[PDB]
Amino acid sequence: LESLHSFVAAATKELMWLNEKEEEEVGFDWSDRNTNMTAKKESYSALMRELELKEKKIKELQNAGDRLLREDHPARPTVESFQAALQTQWSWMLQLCCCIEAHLKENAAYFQFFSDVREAEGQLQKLQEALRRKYSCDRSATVTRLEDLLQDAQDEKEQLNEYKGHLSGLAKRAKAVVQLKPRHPAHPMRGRLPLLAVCDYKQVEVTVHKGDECQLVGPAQPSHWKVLSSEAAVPSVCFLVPPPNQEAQEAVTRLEAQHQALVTLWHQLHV
Ligand SMILES: [Ca+2]
Repeated sequence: LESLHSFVAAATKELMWLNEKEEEEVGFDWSDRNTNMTAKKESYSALMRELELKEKKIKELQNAGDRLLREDHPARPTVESFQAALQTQWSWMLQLCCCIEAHLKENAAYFQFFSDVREAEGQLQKLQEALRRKYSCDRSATVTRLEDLLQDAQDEKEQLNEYKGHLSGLAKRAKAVVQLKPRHPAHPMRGRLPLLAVCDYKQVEVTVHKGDECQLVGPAQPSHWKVLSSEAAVPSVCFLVPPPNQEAQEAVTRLEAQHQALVTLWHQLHV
């Protein structure tokens, strides 16, 4: 009857919406290439608001279904089926949200870290340039000599020390930066990758729990990875590629070496 048809109709609309959002989030680019983290943050926030309202509608639908179940239909089976589909997709939606939380956090941190690395190397280049001017340019004119006398080398040395400390801070931060490059399908695998599960995934072949430590095996169908918990194909969004990021750590080491060279140069010029 009209009662049932309205239920099936309404449940189909909600299932359409959820399936739409799922396809958006699964096939989302959480890799090196995608930089617009602020836009993702805004979008995600908006999705959240949509879900807070949607919760009420879906709870209403579940109730409407339960009502229909009291009077045994020949349509009971497909009603129970739709009820289960709503519960399942609804929960999986929230789990996808857990993935978004984790990815926004770690990814924002990744971009921020590398930006800070660029900022630091910049200032080291400025320093090197200054020193090169001290030992290359003509210090003959009395103006230049007076400038040197007016210059506090001890203050320059304290600047250098402070910078050593900053660099140490960066080295520490690099030990916790995730891997974003190994997420793109255009990445060469020279071995298996460590994966950290950031949500609950649940199916016949495999069940993944939040925090489960897994191994990446290789690309499956778009947006999916064949991984090892039991081996199976899971949506790439369920996983962080945890530290260590060797690019990051080696970057900070490169900085420390360049800085040590500059300090040595400074001491050679001043003592
Ligand atoms: Ca001086």
